[PDB]
Formats: sequence, structure tokens, C-alpha cells
Amino acid sequence: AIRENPVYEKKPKREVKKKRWNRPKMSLAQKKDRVAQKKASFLRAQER
RNA sequence: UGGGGGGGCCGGGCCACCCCUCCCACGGCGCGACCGCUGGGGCGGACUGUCCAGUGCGCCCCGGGCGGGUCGCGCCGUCG
Repeated sequence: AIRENPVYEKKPKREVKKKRWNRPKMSLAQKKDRVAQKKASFLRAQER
């Protein structure tokens, strides 16, 4: 069978629904607000 | 006092006067359109924080602000 028909048949391209499965890279503003929030929470916990 | 010294002879254009009016260049002022950046709302969602709060992202809405580049227009100035 191989020697009588070697040509390849590509699988048809599927339409894409565009779902993201990973996690996007966090931004500078987000991480700076995160560190500010952590600092404030630590100060509040020290206050109590 | 024949010699010597002068005025000249007829048309055209231009700049000077006084006014109108083009196109172009340069500067200023103002108006308008096309572009960049920035504060609010809505929708969807992703995330963060040892109180329920907060932060980006994609779409739309934006009233807009700022600024310079292109084009159009009006006005002012040039022994242009």
C-alpha cells in the first residue's frame, strides 16, 4: 500500500473559536498596585 | 566779442501722484477639516489585596483638553 500510494493528504484547517487557555502577562500598573496593596495591608495588620 | 559759449527740435514705455484689482513668497492672527497623546460612562473578561476595596486589557460612547505635521478659508504687514 505504501509503495502504491505515498502521497500525503493534509488535514483540513479548522475554524478557530479563539479561547485563551494560558494566563496573560501581568502589567506594570497591576503589579505596582499589588505591592502597594500588600504594604497597606501589612501596615493595617500591624495597626491591629 | 567771423570766432567762442548754450538751449534745444518728434514720438514710445516705465516709475513717481490718486484709486481699483490679480497670482506668488514670507511673518502674524483667527476659523475649519484629517492625524497623536490624556479624564468620565457603558459592555465583556482577567487579576490583586492577611477590611469589601482596587488595577490593567478588547469594543463602543465620548463632552472634551493639549500639541505639532498636511490641506482649505478670512484678515493684517512687505520703500516684497
